[PDB]
Amino acid sequence: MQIFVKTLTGKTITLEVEPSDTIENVKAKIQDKEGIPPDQQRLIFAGKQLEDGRTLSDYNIQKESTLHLVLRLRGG
Amino acid sequence: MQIFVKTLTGKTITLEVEPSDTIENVKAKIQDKEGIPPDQQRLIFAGCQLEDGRTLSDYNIQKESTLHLVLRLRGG
Repeated sequence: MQIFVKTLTGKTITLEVEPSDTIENVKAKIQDKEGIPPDQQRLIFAGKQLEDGRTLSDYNIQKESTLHLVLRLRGG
Repeated sequence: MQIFVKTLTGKTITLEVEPSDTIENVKAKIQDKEGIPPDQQRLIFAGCQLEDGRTLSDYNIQKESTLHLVLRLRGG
């Protein structure tokens, strides 16, 4: 299924995901496409930060859902 | 100075802050106004999560800047 991943800075990523994908697996897909290390990524749905070991299914993420991506950078 | 704090769910909070305020002190102001515990709050500027012990000055937060607020909820 297609989901959108949007930064708060004006970039939309489209991903093909499975409902059984963990949030960490989605971060790996974002690294594959955009080169951002999973350790720096924080994914958000419905205003809440998502936990790495839960699945898209666990969070009721449906086709065409939008996740937001923000970074946790150690340097800044 | 005035800043905006916006959720990703359609709520804008206006705060009066000082540039020497820590990010934790801003979370305390959000708790005072909205009743959200600081421990659940994550504040974001320019697509990056902000660190509790740094100041608005440290992050170049200017008058009329917008921070985003997301929650880290242990249960959901």
